Amino acid sequence: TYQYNMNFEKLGKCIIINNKNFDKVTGMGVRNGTDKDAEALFKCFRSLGFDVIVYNDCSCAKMQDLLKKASEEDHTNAACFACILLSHGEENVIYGKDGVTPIKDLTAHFRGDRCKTLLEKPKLFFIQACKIPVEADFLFAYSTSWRSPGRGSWFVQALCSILEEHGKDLEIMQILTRVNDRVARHFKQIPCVVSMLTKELYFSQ
Amino acid sequence: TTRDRTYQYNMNFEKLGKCIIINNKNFDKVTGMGVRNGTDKDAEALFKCFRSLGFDVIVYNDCSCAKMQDLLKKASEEDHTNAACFACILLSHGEENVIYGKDGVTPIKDLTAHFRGDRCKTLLEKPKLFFIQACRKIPVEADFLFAYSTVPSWRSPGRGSWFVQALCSILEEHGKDLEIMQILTRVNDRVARHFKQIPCVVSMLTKELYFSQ
Ligand SMILES: CC(=O)c1ccccc1Sc1ccccc1C(=O)O
Repeated sequence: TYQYNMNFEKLGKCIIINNKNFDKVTGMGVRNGTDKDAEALFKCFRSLGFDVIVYNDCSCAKMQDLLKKASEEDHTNAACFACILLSHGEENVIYGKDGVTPIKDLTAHFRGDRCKTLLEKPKLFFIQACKIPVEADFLFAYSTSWRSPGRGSWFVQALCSILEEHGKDLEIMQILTRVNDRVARHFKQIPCVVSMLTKELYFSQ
Repeated sequence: TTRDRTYQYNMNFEKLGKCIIINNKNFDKVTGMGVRNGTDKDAEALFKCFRSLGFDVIVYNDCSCAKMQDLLKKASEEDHTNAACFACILLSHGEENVIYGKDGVTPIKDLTAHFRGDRCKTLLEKPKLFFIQACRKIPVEADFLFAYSTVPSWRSPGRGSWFVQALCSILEEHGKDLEIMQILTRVNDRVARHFKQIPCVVSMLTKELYFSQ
């Protein structure tokens, strides 16, 4: 009644887009450490129960396509959908290998009006960057926005540690709030959660 | 499943805190903005909801941009040492990133910046709540929460706002026993299935926020 329904066959798909290397025309540096971030995210979100797939050094057209196809799959037997973006990024925009893609554009494939099979289900985007309305049920968690080369992103280690420890007994906003705290206190900038959720989200039934 | 309750915000203070309501109904003609019929009724419900919670509520009306900037700056300079939190509620016309005074637009970011950690030493580690109905070493930005009436928004000349009616209902039933994100989530659901619009919460809180004990 007050939780998103989790009585589904699978938890859902998790697309991790991992961008380490960038083109000539972009002029942005190798993000040393994401292979430690993405690998940790893979275990976290896998241990949660997501069908995780990692995609490396994506173009904008590829990210767009990758997400468009994802949105076009059938999610009837899924509880939710997760996308994780590791890249560079200016305000309101993310980076492929071959330029810039707006984050609005990636998410738009999943709005209530374009992906009937995810309607009334959580759509979760995690971004770290160096009768029903169409915007309901999205959540964004940004990190801002700094990456360590040997340990990873302050944000990723906290999110992963907390998820391994409390992924099954804490609501999504609790988990994220404790991530906000650990990033501010232990490692100076803070993450940001944007929530259009309409129920509590637990990763268990 | 369900939960009960050093992960919470400290509530052991004399006062819960200030709650500043800005009720902009009437705009200079040169702005081309129209009277916001219904907003008096919103500001009333809000004043009662927040007083009932424990807030020292103050209501300002038909404010200019300089007035809005000044009363916020001065509030940021008061001594909040004995308050658990702070709240501001903006009712006005709005556009992307901006809010309307009676005479113009002013960036929402400039209004909230007065309360950053480096500029308001006495609300440090304390939640700073901003509720915006705009019909279209510590990180300095920590412990802010923004609850906007819509994503980057209607109202009823006779019934009031959607958001406010919902927010205020949920605050009376559950304001003293639900966590702030639990409350705001339920408001989201009600503005969604009670009536073509969805509110939007931006949280940088570092703890859970309960308005009690
Ligand atoms: C970017 C953002 O989320 C934001 C939305 C509205 C108003 C100001 C902002 S910026 C911000 C965010 C958190 C804490 C303090 C501030 C500030 O510096 O006033």
